[PDB]
Amino acid sequence: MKIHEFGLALFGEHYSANQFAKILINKDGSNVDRKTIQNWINRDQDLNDWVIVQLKEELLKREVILKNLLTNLSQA
Amino acid sequence: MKIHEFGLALFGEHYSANQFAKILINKDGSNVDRKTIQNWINRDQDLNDWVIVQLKEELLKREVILKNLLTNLSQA
Repeated sequence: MKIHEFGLALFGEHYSANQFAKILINKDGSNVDRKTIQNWINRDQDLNDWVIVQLKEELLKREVILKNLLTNLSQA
Repeated sequence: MKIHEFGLALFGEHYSANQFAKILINKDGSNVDRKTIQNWINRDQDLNDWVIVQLKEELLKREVILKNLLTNLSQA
């Protein structure tokens, strides 16, 4: 898996490595570095399981928030 | 209506005005300028109807992208 499809869903077409840096956590609790994520983009790397799990939690959290908004704004 | 919930749904906790400048267009088809959106965020302005619709577009397209990626990641 690549980060690209995650970036479209969490941040849109123009997602940055910096945008992932504010939500990505290392196993020991440190922030994941913007330059590490840039390397993922630059080398089009497959992601490790820890990051996929971390990103998959964000997607399920965002789906809840997005669904509440869509409900509150239905039928303009 | 305020942009804050839209920023949460579209870009998360650390959303910026520039992320909006890249998806918002003026009626004539020109881009919306970062400093107008900075004013909306900074002073918590009420949103205009033309803006609300464009953001509603964004929410609805994202659900489709986001719900689909989740079906490709179901049951780890």
